Amino acid sequence: PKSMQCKVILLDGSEYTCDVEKRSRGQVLFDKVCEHLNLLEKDYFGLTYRDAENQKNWLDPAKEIKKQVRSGAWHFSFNVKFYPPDPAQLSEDITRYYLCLQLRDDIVSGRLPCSFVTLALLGSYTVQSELGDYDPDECGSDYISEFRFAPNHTKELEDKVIELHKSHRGMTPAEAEMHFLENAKKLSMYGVDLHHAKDSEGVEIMLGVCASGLLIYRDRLRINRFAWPKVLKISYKRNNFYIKIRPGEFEQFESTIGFKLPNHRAAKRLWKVCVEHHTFFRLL
Ligand SMILES: CC(=O)Nc1ccccc1O
Repeated sequence: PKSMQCKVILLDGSEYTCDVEKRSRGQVLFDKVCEHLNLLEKDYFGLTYRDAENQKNWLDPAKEIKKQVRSGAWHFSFNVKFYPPDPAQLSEDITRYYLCLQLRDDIVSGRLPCSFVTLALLGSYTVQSELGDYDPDECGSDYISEFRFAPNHTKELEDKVIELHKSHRGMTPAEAEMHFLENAKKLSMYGVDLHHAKDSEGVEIMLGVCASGLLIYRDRLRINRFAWPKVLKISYKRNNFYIKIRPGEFEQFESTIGFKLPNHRAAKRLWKVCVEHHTFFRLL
């Protein structure tokens, strides 16, 4: 029974290596990673791989790994797939811990924009969780943390993390992680998966996929939001992605909004992430 080596980048940046039979479905590898992580609330998470075009794809747990990675290396990342709108309702602290690690990467990467004060507050909770109570011994007037807090670090930000860290004395790691999440969950791009697209007129837009629904980021002055309930049907054809928006009370017919994606694979990927979010956040 021939087995393939799998390498998984974990949310703390470490590498997990295991073997699965070469015809294994994605669920097999995911179960091994989740067991390694002592993770029970697995429904929020998944594995990503980089395709032949170098795009992030979700590993479908129901299909063969080899029919997804195809010509590519069996190299994966462990990631949050469905960001819970209310992390306080997760049953386990260890779930909230992995969600914090993902969000720290979302922030450092610039995928999750954040004001100066929120960067410092989030950073202060991470430090409290990771190091415990503020200690002046490790912190002189010139201190710079090993922790990555932001896409661009400044001495002012490092100072503000320390000032807020001082206020968290006696906070336990679970407590600091919960505070981190109560702040992060409110950010306007929390849990938003962004896709480049063009509207029916050829104007460059971004489509965002999240728990609440679909966002079309057009102008800055113009952001259209379609709650999942308002979305009747999702479809793709060639390079195009279509949503069917319900009739408002007393209107005879649904409206169709069409988008042009860069290529057919980008359209299918957007379609699948929308279907999965629609299903997940219809049940939650
Ligand atoms: C942006 C926001 O706060 N909520 C939201 C997002 C997408 C669709 C409908 C919505 O209500």
